Amino acid sequence: TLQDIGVSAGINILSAFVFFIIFAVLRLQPFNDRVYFSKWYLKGLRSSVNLDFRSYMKFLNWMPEALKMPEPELIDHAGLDSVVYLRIYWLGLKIFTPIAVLAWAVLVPVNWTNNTLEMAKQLRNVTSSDIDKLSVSNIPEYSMRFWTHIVMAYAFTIWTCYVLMKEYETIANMRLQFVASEARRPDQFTVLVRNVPPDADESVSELVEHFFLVNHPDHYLTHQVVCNANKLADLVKKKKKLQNWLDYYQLKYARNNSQRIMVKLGFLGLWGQKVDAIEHYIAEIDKISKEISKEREEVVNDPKAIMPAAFVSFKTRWAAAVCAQTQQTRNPTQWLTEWAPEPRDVFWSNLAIPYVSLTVRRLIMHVAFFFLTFFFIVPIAFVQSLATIEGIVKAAPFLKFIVDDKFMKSVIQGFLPGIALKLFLAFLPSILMIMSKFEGFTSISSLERRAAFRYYIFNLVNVFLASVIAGAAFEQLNSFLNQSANQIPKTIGVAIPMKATFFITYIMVDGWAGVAGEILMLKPLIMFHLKNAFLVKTDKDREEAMDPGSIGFNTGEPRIQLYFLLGLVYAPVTPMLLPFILVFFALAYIVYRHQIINVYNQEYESAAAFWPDVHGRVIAALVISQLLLMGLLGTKHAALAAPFLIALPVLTIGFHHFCKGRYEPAFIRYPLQEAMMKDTLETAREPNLNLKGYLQNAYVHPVFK
Amino acid sequence: TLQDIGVSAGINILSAFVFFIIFAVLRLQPFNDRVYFSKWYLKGLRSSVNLDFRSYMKFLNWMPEALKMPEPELIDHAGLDSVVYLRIYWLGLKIFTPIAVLAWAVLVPVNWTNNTLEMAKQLRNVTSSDIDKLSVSNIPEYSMRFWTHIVMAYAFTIWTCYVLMKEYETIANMRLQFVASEARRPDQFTVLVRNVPPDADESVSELVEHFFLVNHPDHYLTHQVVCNANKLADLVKKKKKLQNWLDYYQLKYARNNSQRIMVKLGFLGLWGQKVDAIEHYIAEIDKISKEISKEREEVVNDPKAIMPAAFVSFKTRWAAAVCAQTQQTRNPTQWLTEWAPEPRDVFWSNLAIPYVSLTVRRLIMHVAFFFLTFFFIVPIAFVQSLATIEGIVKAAPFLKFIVDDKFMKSVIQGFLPGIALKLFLAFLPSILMIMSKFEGFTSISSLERRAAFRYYIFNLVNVFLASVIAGAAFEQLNSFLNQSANQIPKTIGVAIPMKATFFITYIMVDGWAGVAGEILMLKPLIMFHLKNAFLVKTDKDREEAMDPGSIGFNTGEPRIQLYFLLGLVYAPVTPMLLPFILVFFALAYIVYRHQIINVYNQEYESAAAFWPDVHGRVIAALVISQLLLMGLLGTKHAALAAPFLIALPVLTIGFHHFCKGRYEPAFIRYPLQEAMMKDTLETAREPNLNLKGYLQNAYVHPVFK
Ligand SMILES: CCCCCCCC/C=C\CCCCCCCC(=O)OC[C@H](COP(=O)(O)OCC[N+](C)(C)C)OC(=O)CCCCCCC/C=C\CCCCCCCC
Ligand SMILES: CCCCCCCC/C=C\CCCCCCCC(=O)OC[C@H](COP(=O)(O)OCC[N+](C)(C)C)OC(=O)CCCCCCC/C=C\CCCCCCCC
Ligand SMILES: CCCCCCCC/C=C\CCCCCCCC(=O)OC[C@H](COP(=O)(O)OCC[N+](C)(C)C)OC(=O)CCCCCCC/C=C\CCCCCCCC
Ligand SMILES: CCCCCCCC/C=C\CCCCCCCC(=O)OC[C@H](COP(=O)(O)OCC[N+](C)(C)C)OC(=O)CCCCCCC/C=C\CCCCCCCC
Ligand SMILES: CCCCCCCC/C=C\CCCCCCCC(=O)OC[C@H](COP(=O)(O)OCC[N+](C)(C)C)OC(=O)CCCCCCC/C=C\CCCCCCCC
Ligand SMILES: CCCCCCCC/C=C\CCCCCCCC(=O)OC[C@H](COP(=O)(O)OCC[N+](C)(C)C)OC(=O)CCCCCCC/C=C\CCCCCCCC
Repeated sequence: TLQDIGVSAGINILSAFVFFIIFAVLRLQPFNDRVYFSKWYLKGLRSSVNLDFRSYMKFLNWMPEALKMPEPELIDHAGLDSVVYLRIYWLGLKIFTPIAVLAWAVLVPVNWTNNTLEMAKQLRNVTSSDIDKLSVSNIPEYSMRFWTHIVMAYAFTIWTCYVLMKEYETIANMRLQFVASEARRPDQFTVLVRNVPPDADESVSELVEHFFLVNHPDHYLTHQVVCNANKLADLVKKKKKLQNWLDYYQLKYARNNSQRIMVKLGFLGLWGQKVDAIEHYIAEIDKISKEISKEREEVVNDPKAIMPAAFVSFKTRWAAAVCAQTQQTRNPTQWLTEWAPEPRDVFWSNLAIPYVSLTVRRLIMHVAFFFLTFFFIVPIAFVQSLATIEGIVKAAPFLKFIVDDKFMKSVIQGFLPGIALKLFLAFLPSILMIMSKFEGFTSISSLERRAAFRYYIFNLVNVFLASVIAGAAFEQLNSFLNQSANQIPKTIGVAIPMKATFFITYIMVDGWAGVAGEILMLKPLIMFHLKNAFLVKTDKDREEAMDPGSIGFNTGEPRIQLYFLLGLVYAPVTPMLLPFILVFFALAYIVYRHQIINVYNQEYESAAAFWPDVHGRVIAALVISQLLLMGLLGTKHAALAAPFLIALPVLTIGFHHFCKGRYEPAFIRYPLQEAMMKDTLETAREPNLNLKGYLQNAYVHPVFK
Repeated sequence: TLQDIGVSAGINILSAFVFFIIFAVLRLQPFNDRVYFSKWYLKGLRSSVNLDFRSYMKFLNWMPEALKMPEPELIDHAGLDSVVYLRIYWLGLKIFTPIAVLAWAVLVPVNWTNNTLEMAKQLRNVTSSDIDKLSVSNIPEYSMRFWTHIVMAYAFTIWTCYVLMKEYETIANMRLQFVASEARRPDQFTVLVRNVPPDADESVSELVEHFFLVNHPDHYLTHQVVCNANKLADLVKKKKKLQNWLDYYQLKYARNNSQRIMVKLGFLGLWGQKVDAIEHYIAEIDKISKEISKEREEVVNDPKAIMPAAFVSFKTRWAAAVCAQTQQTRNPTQWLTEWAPEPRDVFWSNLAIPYVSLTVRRLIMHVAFFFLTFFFIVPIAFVQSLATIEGIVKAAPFLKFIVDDKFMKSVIQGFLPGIALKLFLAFLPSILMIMSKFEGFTSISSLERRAAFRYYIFNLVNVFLASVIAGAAFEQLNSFLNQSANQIPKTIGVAIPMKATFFITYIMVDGWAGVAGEILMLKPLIMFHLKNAFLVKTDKDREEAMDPGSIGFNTGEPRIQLYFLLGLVYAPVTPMLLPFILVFFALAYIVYRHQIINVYNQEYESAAAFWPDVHGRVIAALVISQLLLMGLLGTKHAALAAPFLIALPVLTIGFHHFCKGRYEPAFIRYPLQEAMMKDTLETAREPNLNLKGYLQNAYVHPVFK
């Protein structure tokens, strides 16, 4: 089967190169913009017949320079978020190249010697033609060779810890080098104040003014109070639609006047009567502007519509950090102050939630997520069993009998049990985001981090265990509740080696296909070129998210974390996974890198704040691998193996706490020394400027233009 | 046995009143100071033949006024720490009086009806003469009466939560009312700075000056750097001994000149020669003062003896809170700043520990404490087995054979297996304190909190489980590792009801004897009246801790927490515990209260900072009780009981998180609004004062007078 696994790997990787070579269709085809190639439009890098000269690019024109770019240049090119979200793949490569080489060179000799040693079969074809069981399953039960495996785990853990520390430090520095060296972010001068207490007869702005004038003098440039502006929101959306229509009309008329074609409201007939179709639109523009002026200034100064919150902006980064990192009032749930996110980041929907409501919602949704993940299968199984092809017979399917069906469509109709499951798994990121938004979090970044954690846990349970143990998740939970605390590692560890090869197959299929497509799939082409004729036109109306808002940290960090888990679990047990997984990282660190160059924007941007999240998951996967190896070595009766492999997770958790205490605070909480240096430098560079004008207009709302 | 339990309770409570009546020996005996009665000496309330007129106090002269005192008066009398440490007993009373009355009035009827209902035996002696099994053990297996028990648990939990919230709020307010209304605490203006980084050629004081002048301007009154002054410490101790000797000599000479008795160094003979014994002592006083002046000023300004730390004192409470609650430098483990404890509180021994050393020590001692608690019995069993009466035979015990022994001493020689155990349990608070100090914590209060947590966990495991399950703790851990996760509650809950009566006996003996003695025991009299003739004299030389430094929060909070555990576990199962335990609380809330009046000082004083610790333990004990009740009701096959009693702990933990998020921050981290009001009031009251002189002398060291 070793020959078979080599051949299957070759076929899959050759299909990978085939997708990479159909990637060489762009820049030869007419209009040469299949991948939207946002490079000049990503951050407006220049925004605002074709028979010869092929020149045979041979994909050499993109392959090396995705590596040939300075890294600060990449940071300014895309942002610290995306550079770190590629440094995650680079990290994974750093974990699994030395582990791979050392694991092979030490285990595989020691591992594959049980039959005999120092023989003449090395030159024979039996060297590389037998079963691919040069894994821990080859060693007899009580042989001392198992000791080697033990030490390898230690080494691997230590090595992983090394990079996980070094890596961590690196990203920390980068975030700091991001905050100190940047150009005029309003969020550095602003603090979100939440849950101010009601007063008898005093406007909320009056409360905030008095409170932050008494308690934060010498500072407190200004403050913006928040409000529920729903009418203004729909009106400005209508204004944006009208603006798009007017721009389209003007462009068409300049392209072709058509003797002043006046067509409007022709669908309704008598309504509109198609008077002028130009003066009409400017009429709605003027009208909309009128009620926005009339009501925009009215909603701000009225009660029963001003929820308790504000974005207080200060005169100094030092002062803003001071107000953000302290608590103000005797009640720790009143006058909450936190570092204001980027104005783009803010989640304006959840700034009016009392503390008791927060706690209630968090408990409700923790229970709900538990019930979701552990009773994953019951409702979808029920509905799929209800959705039967024989039970769907009705008057309409009379023309849709088996006579015309089942030809090329029978695959989907027979795979419908998989269709319902795939439907739910496709909605799952959305369910996790909804459950995150319900428990108010106020910042898109925190929403994404919470959804990433929920997805990580759900993905762990379902994918990992349902791959390793029997089918249903709730019965698996019941069984694990009815096994000893010393039996769970034993059963999962003993089940690992047979699923080794299935995990090899999953790595190739899922990971390799994902990265191979990720350069360009059906989906981006079929959305963009269809939206070409669907929404407005080819590419105008820059109020749109067809170009991806952000490469998913919500979705995608959990997947590569799962691959971390596979790599760490199978390093001491069956190292045959360990080369294949490497290739995935390799290709990933290419594709997404090049992808980060060309087609991804930033929906928000918060200084790689998510990294401690990732680091915690890597430590968790490492501990899981150590526990499963301890269980497996417990099953295959060895020397004292439970003590070593149970003391190792303790050391891993201790190192995790060291990292969580040392480098982690730099990702949430802004040092005073850095603020003081930046403020002194800013005063030296620009000795005069009106900060008030630049500040008290960035945290109003997106609706208030 | 119900008659037997009533009689035993009567005997124990009558012995309690007998100890309370021998408590009526003071104030009739000559010199009437058996209990040292520190009331006038506790905080110097006035510091600096006897045949008729007995007047028959009849312990009515202390019994009511221990309740008849305003509570702010008590706070100023002893401190917020001790008032809260009595409010813990008051809390316990508030938990267990309504639970007691409602549990009796609802359960005991419903509980004791299984044989039949609406009978004529109520007037018969069988009403209150049978076995005391009107407990949950009386109800048949599948009877729906168990539902009642379920709801009771809910009610009890809810009620407990109620007080635990209300209580919590109350103490929070008190701490705030303590900090805002107080007279000139230096700690309110000072922040402990730790782990400053080394510099090439710059004194540590220079580093701190520059750092806090650049980053904390408009503030930073001064700073005190710390040092290792060991020689100065022993020299000043010798100075204190010499001062005591001189004071004793002067007092004796004034009492009796004895023709100028000149006796000194008479033990050595030729040494000293007893020249004058007065000019000699003033000579050592002058000499000691000389080298203290010479070396005290030299050790401060030299390297290799100044560890990285300082106590930076500011110009405003607002500024001090700002510096305490923020982080300064890019490295979160460098330039650590925390609210300075009281100068008395500071643990000067652990202000020079890098972060990596802290983490290493914490892991080492977490592992060590685990091994201590779970292998509690092995070494002491080994040493006791080695210490045999027959194996101790030697040349010395020739005169100490059985001929003269075993008469009245055979009890101890046969109880030696208990003697070794009791010895270890007596040293256990000291071991916990040592293990707390090893992991540097910088503040006596934090040392006490950590030791209290360690004692709580150890006490839980050993006392509780070894009372409920079989003997050895390590074999108990092995068994619990080899039982299912669904079997631990089952086994402990089923073991609860038979140990109910043993817990009744433990409550009377241990708790009642402890509170009964706690008014006055053998130990305080035999230490004080012996120290009368041992150390110096009756009561002079006020450099001594014979009067207790502090009523033990280190030791004693864990014990009454264990009693909380007993009360919460046995409310739905066997309510017969529940009156008896009440009495203990009652007597406790008297004795310690009166005790807090008369004989306890404050070794340190930090604004009842330990309360969230206590609240967390109460929530933990509540959850443990709910789990054990779920296990018991699982054993006695009832209606669906696992769901209700497993959803209840989730709600308990959620409420605990709500409390931990709302009221808890007020106990560690000083609000800015309160600081601003206090500073404005202080400026208004005293518009002029030199803060520098009052500040830069309180955080130097105790050695630098
Ligand atoms: C060309 C020279 C002669 C070739 C003779 C071949 C005869 C084959 C037999 C029947 C053909 C008609 C089949 C009718 C319905 C098929 C039922 C069926 O079983 O279908 C699926 C199968 C298997 O594929 P799958 O299940 O994995 O699904 C695709 C999934 N995915 C997109 C991810 C790759 O495939 C198929 O049937 C076969 C797929 C054939 C079509 C491929 C795509 C064609 C696109 C353009 C054709 C020209 C259009 C011009 C439009 C101009 C407008 C202005
Ligand atoms: C080259 C010479 C040979 C020429 C052939 C001539 C004779 C045969 C001609 C036609 C017979 C077609 C045979 C079967 C058609 C298959 C329909 C079908 O495959 O449907 C299901 C698929 C969706 O399932 P999926 O697994 O592929 O993607 C799931 C997700 N992913 C993206 C991950 C893969 O959807 C789809 O293919 C969308 C298909 C419809 C698109 C619009 C068509 C234009 C409007 C009307 C024309 C006829 C309408 C028929 C209505 C039925 C459409 C379903
Ligand atoms: C005879 C009886 C006729 C009855 C007439 C009834 C009236 C007409 C009614 C309906 C007809 C149209 C059916 C529309 C089907 C499209 C929807 C669909 O299909 O729902 C399956 C998936 C949906 O998306 P999702 O579940 O993945 O994610 C969803 C969520 N999210 C994005 C967050 C991850 O979509 C897919 O699978 C789509 C991929 C389909 C691939 C198969 C292609 C068809 C095969 C050959 C055609 C060859 C053309 C040659 C072209 C040359 C040009 C390059
Ligand atoms: C290739 C397409 C061919 C279209 C031919 C249409 C010919 C005329 C017949 C019907 C016209 C209505 C067509 C409706 C299907 C559109 C195809 C489709 O791809 O749908 C896409 C939608 C959107 O996808 P999204 O959730 O990811 O974006 C929302 C969330 N965001 C923004 C974050 C991404 O997905 C959905 O709604 C659910 C998926 C679609 C399920 C369709 C069920 C149709 C069955 C019976 C007919 C029902 C009434 C039909 C008439 C209605 C209009 C009058
Ligand atoms: C009637 C009026 C319009 C009707 C409605 C049309 C609406 C549909 C529009 C778009 C949707 C689908 C486009 C997909 C067609 C491309 C096919 C392709 O991607 O092929 C790849 C596969 C490779 O084989 P496999 O191992 O995956 O086995 C088959 C899969 N399994 C293993 C599961 C059985 O081959 C195959 O599909 C098997 C087919 C035989 C080999 C290729 C046939 C020639 C293909 C295209 C002709 C040129 C098109 C020019 C126009 C382009 C402009 C759009
Ligand atoms: C000449 C011969 C005649 C032949 C006749 C047939 C020819 C074809 C006819 C028409 C083709 C029109 C082509 C355009 C189609 C566009 C498809 C589309 O636009 O796809 C995407 C949209 C999502 O919007 P967006 O992200 O682009 O907006 C952006 C969000 N912004 C505004 C905030 C930026 O998808 C959506 O429309 C949302 C729909 C989601 C569906 C979920 C399932 C709903 C559940 C039950 C429905 C049951 C049926 C009853 C329906 C009653 C109400 C109609």
